[PDB]
Amino acid sequence: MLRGELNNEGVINFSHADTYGNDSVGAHLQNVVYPTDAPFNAATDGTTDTTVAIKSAIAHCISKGKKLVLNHLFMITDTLVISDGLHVECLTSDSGVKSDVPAGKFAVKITGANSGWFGGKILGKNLPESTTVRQDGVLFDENAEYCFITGTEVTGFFAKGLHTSDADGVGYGIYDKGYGTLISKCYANSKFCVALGGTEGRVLKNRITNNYLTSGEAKPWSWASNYWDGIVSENAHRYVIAFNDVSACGQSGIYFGGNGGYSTDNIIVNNTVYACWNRGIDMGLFSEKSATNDVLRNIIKGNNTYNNRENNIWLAGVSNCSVVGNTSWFDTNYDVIFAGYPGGHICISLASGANGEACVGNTIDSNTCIDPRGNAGITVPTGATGNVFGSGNNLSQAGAIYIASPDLITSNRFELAVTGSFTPVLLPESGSITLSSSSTGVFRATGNRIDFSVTVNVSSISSPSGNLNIAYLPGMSGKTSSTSMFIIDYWNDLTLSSGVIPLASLNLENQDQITVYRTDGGRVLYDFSSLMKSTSSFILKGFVDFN
Amino acid sequence: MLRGELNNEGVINFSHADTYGNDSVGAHLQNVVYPTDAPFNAATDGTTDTTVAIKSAIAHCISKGKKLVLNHLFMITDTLVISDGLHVECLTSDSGVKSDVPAGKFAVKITGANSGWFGGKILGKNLPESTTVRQDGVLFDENAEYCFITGTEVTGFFAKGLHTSDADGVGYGIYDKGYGTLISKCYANSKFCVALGGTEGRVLKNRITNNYLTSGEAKPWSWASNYWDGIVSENAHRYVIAFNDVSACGQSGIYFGGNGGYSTDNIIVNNTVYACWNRGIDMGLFSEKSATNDVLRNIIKGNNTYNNRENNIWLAGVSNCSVVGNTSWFDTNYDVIFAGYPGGHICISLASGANGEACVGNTIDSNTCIDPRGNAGITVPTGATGNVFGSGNNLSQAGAIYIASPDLITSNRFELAVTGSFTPVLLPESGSITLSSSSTGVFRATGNRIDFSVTVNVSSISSPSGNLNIAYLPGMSGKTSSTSMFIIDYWNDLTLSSGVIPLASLNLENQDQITVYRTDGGRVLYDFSSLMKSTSSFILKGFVDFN
Amino acid sequence: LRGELNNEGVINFSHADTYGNDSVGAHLQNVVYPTDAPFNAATDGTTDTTVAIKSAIAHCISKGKKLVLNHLFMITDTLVISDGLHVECLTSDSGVKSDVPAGKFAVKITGANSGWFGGKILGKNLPESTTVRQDGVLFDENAEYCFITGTEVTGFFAKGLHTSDADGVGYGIYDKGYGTLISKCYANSKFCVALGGTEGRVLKNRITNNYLTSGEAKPWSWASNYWDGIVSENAHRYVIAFNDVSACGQSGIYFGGNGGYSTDNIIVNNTVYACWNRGIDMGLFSEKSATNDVLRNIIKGNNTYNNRENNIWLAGVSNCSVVGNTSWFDTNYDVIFAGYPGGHICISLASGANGEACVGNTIDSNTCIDPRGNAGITVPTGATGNVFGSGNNLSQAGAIYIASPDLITSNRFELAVTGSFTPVLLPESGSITLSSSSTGVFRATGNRIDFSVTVNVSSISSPSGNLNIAYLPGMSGKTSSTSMFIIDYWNDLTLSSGVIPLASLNLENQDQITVYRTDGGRVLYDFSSLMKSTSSFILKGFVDFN
Ligand SMILES: C[C@@H]1O[C@@H](O)[C@H](O)[C@H](O)[C@H]1O[C@@H]1O[C@H](CO[C@H]2O[C@H](CO)[C@H](O)[C@H](O[C@@H]3O[C@@H](C)[C@H](O[C@@H]4O[C@H](CO[C@H]5O[C@H](CO)[C@H](O)[C@H](O)[C@H]5O)[C@@H](O)[C@H](O)[C@@H]4O)[C@@H](O)[C@H]3O)[C@H]2O)[C@@H](O)[C@H](O)[C@@H]1O
Ligand SMILES: C[C@@H]1O[C@@H](O)[C@H](O)[C@H](O)[C@H]1O[C@@H]1O[C@H](CO[C@H]2O[C@H](CO)[C@H](O)[C@H](O[C@@H]3O[C@@H](C)[C@H](O[C@@H]4O[C@H](CO[C@H]5O[C@H](CO)[C@H](O)[C@H](O)[C@H]5O)[C@@H](O)[C@H](O)[C@@H]4O)[C@@H](O)[C@H]3O)[C@H]2O)[C@@H](O)[C@H](O)[C@@H]1O
Ligand SMILES: C[C@@H]1O[C@@H](O)[C@H](O)[C@H](O)[C@H]1O[C@@H]1O[C@H](CO[C@H]2O[C@H](CO)[C@H](O)[C@H](O[C@@H]3O[C@@H](C)[C@H](O[C@@H]4O[C@H](CO[C@H]5O[C@H](CO)[C@H](O)[C@H](O)[C@H]5O)[C@@H](O)[C@H](O)[C@@H]4O)[C@@H](O)[C@H]3O)[C@H]2O)[C@@H](O)[C@H](O)[C@@H]1O
Repeated sequence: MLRGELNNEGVINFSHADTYGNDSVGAHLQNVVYPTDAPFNAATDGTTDTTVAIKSAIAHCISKGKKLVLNHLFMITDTLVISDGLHVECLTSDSGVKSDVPAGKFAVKITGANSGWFGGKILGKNLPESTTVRQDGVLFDENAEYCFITGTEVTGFFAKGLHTSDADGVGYGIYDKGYGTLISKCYANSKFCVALGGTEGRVLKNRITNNYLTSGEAKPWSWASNYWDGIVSENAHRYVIAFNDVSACGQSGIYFGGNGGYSTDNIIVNNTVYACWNRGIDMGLFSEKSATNDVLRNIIKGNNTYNNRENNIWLAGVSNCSVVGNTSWFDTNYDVIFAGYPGGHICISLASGANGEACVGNTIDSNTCIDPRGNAGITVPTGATGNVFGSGNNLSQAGAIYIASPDLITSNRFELAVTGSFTPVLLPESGSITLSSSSTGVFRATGNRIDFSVTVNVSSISSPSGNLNIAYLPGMSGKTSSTSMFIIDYWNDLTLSSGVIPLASLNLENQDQITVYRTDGGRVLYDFSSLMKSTSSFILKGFVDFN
Repeated sequence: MLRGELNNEGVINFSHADTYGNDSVGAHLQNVVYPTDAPFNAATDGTTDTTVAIKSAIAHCISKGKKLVLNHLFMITDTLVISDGLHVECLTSDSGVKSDVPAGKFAVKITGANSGWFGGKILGKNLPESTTVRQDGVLFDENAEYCFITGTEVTGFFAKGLHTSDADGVGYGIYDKGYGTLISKCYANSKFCVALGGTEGRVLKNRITNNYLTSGEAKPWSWASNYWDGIVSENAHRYVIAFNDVSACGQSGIYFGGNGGYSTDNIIVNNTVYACWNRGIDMGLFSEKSATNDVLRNIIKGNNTYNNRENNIWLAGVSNCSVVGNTSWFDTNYDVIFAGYPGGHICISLASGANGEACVGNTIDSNTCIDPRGNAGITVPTGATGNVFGSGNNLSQAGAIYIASPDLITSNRFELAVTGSFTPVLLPESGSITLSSSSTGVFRATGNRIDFSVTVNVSSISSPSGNLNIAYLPGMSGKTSSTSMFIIDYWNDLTLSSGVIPLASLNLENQDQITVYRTDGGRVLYDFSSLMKSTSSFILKGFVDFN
Repeated sequence: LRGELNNEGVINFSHADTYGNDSVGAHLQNVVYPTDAPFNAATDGTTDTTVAIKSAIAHCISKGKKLVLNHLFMITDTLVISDGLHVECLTSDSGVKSDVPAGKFAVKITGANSGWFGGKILGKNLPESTTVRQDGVLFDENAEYCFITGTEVTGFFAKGLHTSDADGVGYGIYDKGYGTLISKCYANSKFCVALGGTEGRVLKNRITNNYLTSGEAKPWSWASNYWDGIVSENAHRYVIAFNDVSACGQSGIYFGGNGGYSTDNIIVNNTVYACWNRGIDMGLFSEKSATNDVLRNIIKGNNTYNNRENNIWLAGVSNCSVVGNTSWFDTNYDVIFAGYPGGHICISLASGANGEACVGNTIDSNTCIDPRGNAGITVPTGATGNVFGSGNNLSQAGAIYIASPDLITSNRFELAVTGSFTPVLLPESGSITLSSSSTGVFRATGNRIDFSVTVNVSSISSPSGNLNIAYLPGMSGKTSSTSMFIIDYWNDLTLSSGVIPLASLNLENQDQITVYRTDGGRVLYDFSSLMKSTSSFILKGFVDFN
């Protein structure tokens, strides 16, 4: 009669296990599955284990192609596997899971095509002081394709002391090994907040920090800490990391290596990155370079990076990477939050890799560096080649660009100018000339042109005769030149007839020398060394355009 | 039996106030709450005040941890407060609230952690001509944390005439004083469409206009207008504002101050900003600079800005800001939409602040400026220091960069070149030498190099003798150089022995003077003044690398 | 009780019946499934459900309700989403499968704030078929701030070109609307996405038609079922950002230019690769007009690589910027394009197809990588007003290539260009002939050209009077603010003691340098008659040009 009909329509004894006809209420209801509904019957107290109920709800929802909505904060003790394009929706910002999952496994694993998680919380025990507790939050595994997590708070996954393998528990908040994984509008806060090891991910609009600063964990930092990087990337390819707020991390805010990883073609744009205990944006080789360990072709653009202890933007042994349009700065809050533990405090730094590998083919342009201590807003190490340092960089409010060696001026391109000095010597064809130490050389590199001023003051001679070159022009050794232009505009105490004047021209066999010579009517003569006394001076000016 | 059971299960007399067992149909339905359900029983006629019913629903959803969904457009007359992580979901794009909330309060105030509003509409009275009505739309308050409003039409909040305090009703569409607020995929149209006073907000992919151009409000614009900025920002920190379509505003498209405001570290990228009655993108100090009033370290990058009346991109008294890779332009639609009311029509302008504050340490590179009237693509005022104008800037389809005074070329760095002229004079060690007005000087500054050419045509003399200097080199007063090179490639009517040639070298004491001298065999002599007749001429050429 | 359970939607539940607000029935009427009464859509995925789904659509619009598609539903005519309706797919497997015929779309979206979340919109997917022609999702001219998000749109093809849109075109998603949002989608069809509206936003999509793995026979031709990832004509104020665009049968992202007036678009932070034409492609194929041009587009921060016929390509465009992009190749190029070589240039400027010049474009701060050592950037004859910035890094590719030395003064190369010329001498009377050993070198940096000239006479014919060296590349018809030349070497000239050669730019003919000499406290312009058949000198200096 009526009671029988109501049961037939899931109006009473409503279970998701039952078949109802499509015009029934029971059927309409079976489109949305709560784990509290029958036959899953999840607890709602948040203390009793719900792992079994939720796994069944998952598996049902996959089987019948229905939607899963988690309507409480549910305690679990084993990994939940979100697969087969199943979407876990959280009813509110307080729903999700709380994880007593054991070390060695994740709270949640997302895999398959187009699976993911909306909203809520995925919470670990949050005991960073504990010497036993080791957990991991969310994994997108190697099979994840266009999977996602959006709007979710993933916190409290720590693991004190470094793992030896993944089986130990690592302390990942979110670890992505998938293809095309979207992580957006999430809050992630764990030993390693977000770890990237996949391809074509998008990490957009997230808040990322493990708040080392306020943690209470004794300084100094060391490998035993429960507070590492905001983002840590190894074998990460073609990620975009945009619009994130990354601060106060135990190590670096956004890191790519370079340490058993081959990380290439990532784009890091329009992020704020600050107050980190290591580097802000950190691209670096710590393992030695190989076909399977490198950092290449990454674009760092339009970010605002400041007060990061050991440099805001740090490139070590990386190649073909671009740092364009970023504002990198410090203020006296640096001295407060890092009191006792002073860092390098550099806006933008290039350095060799751990095993000596050069920065090659990197492009640094249009950045605004502010360093009120006057540290060099950009630093360049010995060994670096093929890098371009554009003139659109503004270091007026920092120290000028610092280069570790003068040979860098011809082995890279400094459009942002570089100035230095050198001690000139003279090379007569025979005999010797010795120069007073009043004698100076100055040089400025601007792109592929170098300007030179050389003041030569002889202190003594010994039987100098024949041709004469000045030496040695910084950068120019083993280099050639398309054009060059030199004059002598002052001299004293030379043995010259009247209407004989000196002439100067780059030595085309050794283009780090300038040959000095003299007129003689309708020709010139290369006898200048015999016209020199122990009291002679001259001053030479000009420039070279090198190749 | 059956009646008593269906009542126990929520199948009849369904209410969210009842307790039901978890396998009941009632428990299932209670996961989602419509204010039309018992015990809220909101009116659906769109005309009856529902404030009380909706607030009950909201307090219930907070108490019990359930989803709220507005299923109609709902009249209200007091502020709805969305707190405690509650999300308001609008069932369709027609759902939401219509506000008759009175002056001094908002329609919707959002606060706490992870609270927000999806979809639908939030409509003011939309009476911009009214001299009485005053309303405010959505507020995120000082305790809002990672709250959001996404996908929502917020319109019609107006207030004719300026407010004296917030109590008066201001005419904000959306006003964010929160931390980490998201505003995305909204349409905001109100007197101040969007106001920013918080930290780490994300204003993404919105449509922003109060449609001044078609409003019918009588011109000229004045302080009494009901149409002000699209985005108005005071005390805004670490915002990213990206992908917005911003236009036709009564004042500026996107503005930061500087007028009761300490606005720093914001990123404005990839927006389109056009047809505004003040400026496109506007950063300036209207009130005096202080530790609590300033605009610092903002990034303006990749934007398309056009046909804004009083300039596309405007920087006034601001420091350490950048303007990189923007396309800024005008066409003949300027004079249609602004007929009768010409404004600056500059693509990128720097200015002093209102109280004369200098633009310091700004970076302008890689921008394309198109001005078919030939107005300077970029304008630099007197007082600006530490700024860098890159050579990546393309002003070929506009006027060339205009500087207010020549001394700017050595207090800033113009890689984008600046060319001018000056009248040379001769300073003899003794007597006087007077130049014809045919004598010319020209300088071109490129980065920290200035090239010069001077033509010296003497008109008279008065007992000249001793050394000679040409003066004064533009920009070079009180400056020093690391290298330079000058020659004299033409002379006429001078008192020179056979083989004696003129030499020229920068005065190292006063480095805006070029010392002119000549050869005497194996030394040189500084007696050029006396070698000079009243008909003497020479031409000097060279460059100075200044520090 | 049964009468009340009927009156409260607890029994015979239908969206047609009216219930009061406290009823269960009312609560359920907020969310509409087409499988619910009175629509009763089939669930087998093979029965046609058009009538059922359209009825549901009109209903949800009529009553202001939410429509959720809870299965994959076969259709045979266009579903029209209007009046602010959001279609919401219950899961990633729900949606529609289209056997709609040629000349119409599976789903059409229109009016204000209408859209589609999630699921699939799936075509016949028969790209080998010489009959089947379909189109996927249209936003028409009346779409206003509509959207599709979260959706897989695939399998819409049409072998052979259409004559009109009524033939069926092979579009995946086609946007003709204002302020359209296409995001988090997967689009894979003949033309994966097509753009012809205004102020659209195309964000974080995956876009490809997988030509490389298609098995369609090469070479490519107009008969192919694999064209562009993004095709734009009459496209204004789009942002295209965060997309993975790859392996397309024509270009990854294309604006024209071919019956299209496309302006003020921003293309940023996309990855673009392995396409069979160009990566990012902006050009005029039809002739330039007031309704056919491509203007003021921004290309910025992209990573483009191994695109067969050039990574970034501008042809006859104006006011466009290419800034901070990373453009590169590697040896995989030779693998995926074996038997079909292309240009293999990272960034190239060309004329439009009817000879139109690239005007007023901006190239700066790009990193180009080419192991073949092809020119990172190529500039054609005719280009005017372009600025190539010194922030570009080509150290790992070949240096910038210009087709003609004229370019150095009609554009601004801050990225320096070096070249050479044969000098001649131009004596006031007679003739001096130079050895072929004579050389002329130039480098242009900005609006400065630096020159080295070695002049080596081989024979004379009674020369006299003034002397000019000519012709300085680029300087024909130009003027200069400043110049500086010296002569630092000479042999075998007829010069008295204390007479040296001077040189200065010829101010009447500013591609010439006047050579002359000292004579006490004046100079004399008599140098031609001081030369012999074995005379030599070398001239150096620079011109700043206006
Ligand atoms: C700075 C001054 O400014 C003006 O006054 C003048 O220009 C003046 O000349 C000038 O001084 C010169 O500055 C040079 C040094 O520049 C500074 O910049 C460099 C980088 O270019 C350093 O940052 C330097 O700091 C010191 O050296 C570093 C190495 C120390 O940090 C340690 O780094 C370790 C390596 O780890 C990292 O690298 C790997 C890849 O290999 C991964 O990416 C990692 O993620 C990354 O962290 C790290 O393991 C250790 O724990 C340390 O953090 C740093 O402590 C400090 O000692 C900085 O001062 C100088 O060369 C010249 O001599 C002048 O002094
Ligand atoms: C431009 C031409 O190009 C070629 O032909 C040649 O190079 C030629 O030399 C050249 O001319 C010269 O260029 C200068 C012209 O300057 C133009 O650029 C400046 C800025 O650099 C101005 O835009 C100028 O316009 C005038 O001056 C401004 C100030 C007037 O606007 C008023 O501004 C008030 C303040 O408000 C704003 O500022 C505050 C902060 O202080 C906040 O940010 C606000 O939000 C912001 O709106 C405002 O209250 C008033 O209502 C006005 O809007 C403007 O009306 C106009 O008077 C423009 O011409 C010149 O220096 C030189 O003499 C040659 O003319
Ligand atoms: C490359 C070397 O590098 C260093 O070693 C040295 O510097 C050395 O000098 C150097 O050589 C020089 O390279 C010059 C440039 O050559 C290459 O770059 C150009 C562009 O700058 C070309 O890509 C060139 O390839 C040829 O010419 C093009 C036109 C051919 O492609 C065809 O394009 C047709 C039109 O379609 C396109 O344009 C329209 C707009 O009109 C739309 O945008 C379309 O979407 C777009 O596809 C197309 O229909 C046809 O199917 C073709 O694809 C190409 O086939 C090829 O012939 C490339 O080699 C060089 O000029 C100089 O001679 C030196 O050799």
